[PDB]
This record gives sequence, structure tokens and C-alpha cells, in this order.
Amino acid sequence: ATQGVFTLPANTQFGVTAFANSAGTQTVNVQVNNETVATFTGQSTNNAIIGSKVLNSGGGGKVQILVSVNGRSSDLVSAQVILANELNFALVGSEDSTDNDYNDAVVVINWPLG
Amino acid sequence: ATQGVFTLPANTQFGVTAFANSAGTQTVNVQVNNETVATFTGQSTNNAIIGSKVLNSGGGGKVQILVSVNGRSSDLVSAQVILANELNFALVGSEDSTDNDYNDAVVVINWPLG
Amino acid sequence: ATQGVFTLPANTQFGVTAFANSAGTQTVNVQVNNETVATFTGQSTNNAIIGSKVLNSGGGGKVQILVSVNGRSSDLVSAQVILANELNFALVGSEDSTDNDYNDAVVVINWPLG
Amino acid sequence: ATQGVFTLPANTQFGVTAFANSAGTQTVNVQVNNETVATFTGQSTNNAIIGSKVLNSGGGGKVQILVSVNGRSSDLVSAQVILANELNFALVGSEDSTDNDYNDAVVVINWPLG
Ligand SMILES: C[C@@H]1O[C@H](CNS(=O)(=O)c2ccc(/N=N/c3ccccc3)cc2)[C@@H](O)[C@H](O)[C@@H]1O
Ligand SMILES: C[C@@H]1O[C@H](CNS(=O)(=O)c2ccc(/N=N/c3ccccc3)cc2)[C@@H](O)[C@H](O)[C@@H]1O
Ligand SMILES: C[C@@H]1O[C@H](CNS(=O)(=O)c2ccc(/N=N/c3ccccc3)cc2)[C@@H](O)[C@H](O)[C@@H]1O
Ligand SMILES: C[C@@H]1O[C@H](CNS(=O)(=O)c2ccc(/N=N\c3ccccc3)cc2)[C@@H](O)[C@H](O)[C@@H]1O
Ligand SMILES: [Ca+2]
Ligand SMILES: [Ca+2]
Ligand SMILES: [Ca+2]
Ligand SMILES: [Ca+2]
Ligand SMILES: [Ca+2]
Ligand SMILES: [Ca+2]
Ligand SMILES: [Ca+2]
Ligand SMILES: [Ca+2]
Ligand SMILES: [Ca+2]
Ligand SMILES: [Ca+2]
Repeated sequence: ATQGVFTLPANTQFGVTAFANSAGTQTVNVQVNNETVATFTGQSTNNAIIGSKVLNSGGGGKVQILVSVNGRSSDLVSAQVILANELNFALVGSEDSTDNDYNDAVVVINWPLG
Repeated sequence: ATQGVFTLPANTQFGVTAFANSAGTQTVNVQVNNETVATFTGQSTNNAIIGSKVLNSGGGGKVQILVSVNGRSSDLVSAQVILANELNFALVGSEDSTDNDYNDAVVVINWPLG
Repeated sequence: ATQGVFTLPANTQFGVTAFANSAGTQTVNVQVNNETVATFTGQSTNNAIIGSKVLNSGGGGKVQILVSVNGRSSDLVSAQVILANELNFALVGSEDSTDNDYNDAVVVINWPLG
Repeated sequence: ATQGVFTLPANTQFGVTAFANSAGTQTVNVQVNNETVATFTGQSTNNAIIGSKVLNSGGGGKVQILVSVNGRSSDLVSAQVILANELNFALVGSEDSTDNDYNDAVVVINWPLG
């Protein structure tokens, strides 16, 4: 039911990177424990990286991605993958229109860092 | 060591189910916190279920799958996928020969239950 | 996003297995190229396998999982993951009520076989 | 190699993005149908992007990632995940030493683009 919400280990540094593939200017909001900590804005139809930041998951470890285009919330898809019981990817696609490529904004969260 | 080991939430019920797709008789050992708690043995080239059990992850939450054929450890491949930040799959494939279909024994761990 | 729909290679044997974790009796329908080829019905709150079958993907490769409880459609979550570029899992979780554990029927599709 | 090799749909544009999390300088080589078409070199312990390109998977679709540190091949872990039967991620972790964080170079391949 929930898409684009992930429970990270507490107080963990993570990377968050957003790609754009749409005619529409993407706005990507990163909320940690229900507070906006990063906003990425930009327009590309060729997978430009419109932001890449290192954030901290805080006490609650809650990380939510929200995507909007010209004030309209995009439909999200997401999952988390763990490799070798250690390397974590939290993955978000988003759809701003009708073609259902779900790539309009793509967000990759990765941890651990360092 | 780097594949077929999964850290589950402590004290959690989970399912483990093994399928066989090989000429060779598969043995799957399930260790929970470094103790063997279930063993599945069988032969099938048509995806037969050679065992399914509900176990508890215990204090440490450590679950390790070992696969061997005729006393020879198989090469493993594994990942964990989480859907909707809630539904967990720990997946193992194994290879007992040279064709690298990694389906000789296939193990699926799922939680939560109930 | 459509969920529970997977494009397989054409004319390929796969396995499909369903587990139940609900007070409600689950009915899982498997559609291959828009025709029902398997129906699994059962009831368990302890991960019982309510069905397992070997099918062929046919000419179009389209496999769709539908889940219902007492004739009412469950909400689905899904993803596909590929290990070692060869071993394929298509995963489905489903929700029949309000608790959002999405394990009420759990469906696992695996290929290749043999 | 059984890791870091992916069969993309033929003739498809994809993104490839590498991040570094190691004291050692990472060299990521991207081979498309067995030709090297990108080389990313850099050093970061804080998830800096050391490269990002848009490439075409060509007639055979084969994409391989190789990672080395001062001429020494790293151990790889990898998987592909598909959301909504449409949005694809091929994911690579690599380990250059003994701690098994598998984040020393992290490579994300995404498609479709546009
Ligand atoms: C089906 C295939 O089985 C493979 C493993 N086979 S194996 O264990 O080495 C093995 C075992 C017995 C064999 N022949 N036994 C005979 C033949 C004649 C008479 C008496 C005995 C040959 C091979 C998998 O790795 C593949 O993916 C694939 O599923
Ligand atoms: C043991 C528990 O069983 C639950 C299912 N219980 S159930 O009896 O079948 C059921 C209950 C309510 C349903 N819909 N109610 C409506 C529909 C419209 C309006 C108002 C209410 C459908 C089915 C699982 O969902 C849990 O996760 C858990 O496993
Ligand atoms: C900041 C840290 O940098 C590390 C790499 N540092 S390094 O200088 O390149 C390096 C590379 C290889 C080394 N030895 N490899 C062996 C030794 C014996 C047996 C097998 C392999 C030792 C040091 C990352 O691996 C960590 O995760 C972390 O990010
Ligand atoms: C490239 C494509 O961009 C799509 C989003 N497009 S959009 O931002 O809504 C948009 C649509 C129409 C626009 N303007 N004027 C028109 C257009 C036709 C007739 C008259 C006026 C301007 C912007 C993605 O959803 C796809 O996947 C894909 O990447
Ligand atoms: Ca949104
Ligand atoms: Ca949509
Ligand atoms: Ca779109
Ligand atoms: Ca698009
Ligand atoms: Ca084999
Ligand atoms: Ca086999
Ligand atoms: Ca439920
Ligand atoms: Ca349930
Ligand atoms: Ca390392
Ligand atoms: Ca590292």
C-alpha cells in the first residue's frame, strides 16, 4: 500500500540520487522522520542527475520520497533490495503522465556509506 | 559466508520452502543462529517441493541456507527483496554443476506470517 | 502501476506456488496470455502452500496473478528479481483487509526449471 | 563471471552511474557486447559519483561491469530488479578488501530512459 517509504537502520548515513526522464520539471522531496531535508528540482529527458546528497536516517530511520510535477503528485513504485546481507538499495520510480514508463523521476537510495 | 545468509528481525516466524531442478539429489540445510533446525532432501527435474517449514528466527535472527549435492557444497546466489516496506523475501539459487542455471535447489524464505 | 503482471520469455516452463496467511480463504488465479490456467484455493494463518504447479508461458509470455477472497479482489504488490543473470523470481503479495501486511496470499513464480 | 553481467533488451538506452565508498581509487569499466565503452575512475569515502553516462545496449544487449583497485579485480555482487513489469535496475556492489561492506564501488544501471 505504502510506496516510496523505507525503514532504514537508525542514525545511518545514506546516499540519495535522483534522475530525470520527462518533459516535465520534476520536484523530488526527501523526508526523514516526516521532515523535508532535501529537495531536488530539474528537467531532463536524458537521465540527468538532478541531485545527489548524503543524509542521516536519524532516530526513527524513516525515509520517504515524494515526487511532484507542476504541483501534481506522481504515482510511485518502489522496492528495497539487499545484496550479501549488507548492501542496501531503496528504489523509487515515478509516473507523471499516461505512458507508464515510471522513469519520470527515478530515485536510488543506497547504504551503508564509507 | 557472503551468500545465503540473512539477518531477520529477532524472534520472528518465517517460512522456508525448497524446490529441486537437477538430476542430483539436493540437500538443503537451514541454520538458525548457527544451528541446523531443518534439512530438506529430494530429487526433481520439475520444480518439486522437497520441503516447506515454518521456523522462528530466534534471538540473533540469523538464517543461513546451505545446499549440497552428494556431500559437495553447491555455489549459491542470493538476495533479499522487500515490497511495500513490509513484505520480505530472502531468495537463494544454487548450482551443483557447470551449466549455471543456479536452479538446482531454489530456496524461498518469506515473512512476516499470519 | 499494474501489479502482478510479468513478461516471461515465450514458451518457457515456470513454477507458480501460493502461500496463505489470513483468516480468509484465498483464491489465486493464474492467467497466461489472458486465459486462466490455474486456480489455487486454500486457507491458512501459518504459511501453508495452497497450490504449486508447472505451467508454460505460451506464445506471448504474459503471466498475471489475481487474488480474491470471497469473490472480492485483493490489492497486490509485486516485483521481479533476477540472480546471476539467469535465475528469475516474480513475487506477489496481496492484502484482503485493513492491516496492510500484504501476506494474505503470497505468490512466487520461478524460472527456469529443469 | 556470474556477477555484474546483465542481459538488457537489445538496442536500449540505459544509464550507468558509479559511486565510491573506499580509501582506494576505484576503476569501473563498462563493457557493452564485450567492448569497453566507458571507464570511470575516482576516489571517495562519502558516496561521490565517479561517473555517469548514457549508453546503448546494442544488438546483443550484453552489459558487463568490471571493478578494480590499483589493478586488482574487486569481488562483485549483483542483481536485477524490475518494478511494474517496466522499470529496470541492474545493481552492482564490489569489495576491494576484507570488511565485506560491498560498497567500495556501487554501480546502478537504469532503463528505460526518456
Ligand atoms: C538435469 C541437470 O542436472 C544437473 C546436475 N547433474 S549431476 O548431478 O551432475 C549428474 C548426476 C547423474 C548423471 N547421470 N547419471 C546417470 C546416467 C546414466 C545412468 C546412471 C546415472 C549426470 C549428471 C544440473 O546442474 C543441471 O542444471 C540440470 O538440471
Ligand atoms: C488473521 C488475519 O486475517 C485477515 C483477514 N481476515 S478476514 O476475516 O478474512 C477479512 C476481514 C475483513 C475483510 N474486509 N472487510 C471489509 C470490507 C468492506 C468494508 C468493511 C470491511 C476481508 C477479509 C488478514 O487480512 C490479516 O492480515 C490477518 O492474517
Ligand atoms: C575506508 C575503507 O577503505 C577500504 C579499502 N582501503 S584500501 O586502502 O583500498 C585497501 C585495499 C585492499 C586491502 N587488502 N585487501 C586484502 C588483504 C588481505 C586479504 C584479502 C584482501 C587493504 C586496503 C574499503 O574496503 C573499506 O570498506 C573502507 O571503505
Ligand atoms: C517525454 C515524455 O514526457 C512525459 C511527461 N510530459 S509532460 O511534462 O506532462 C508535457 C506534456 C505536454 C506538454 N506541452 N504541450 C503540449 C503537448 C502536446 C500537445 C499540445 C501541447 C508539455 C509537457 C513523460 O511522462 C513521458 O514518459 C516522457 O518522458
Ligand atoms: Ca509522489
Ligand atoms: Ca500512472
Ligand atoms: Ca512517464
Ligand atoms: Ca519518461
Ligand atoms: Ca545447474
Ligand atoms: Ca538445473
Ligand atoms: Ca492482511
Ligand atoms: Ca495476513
Ligand atoms: Ca570494503
Ligand atoms: Ca567501503
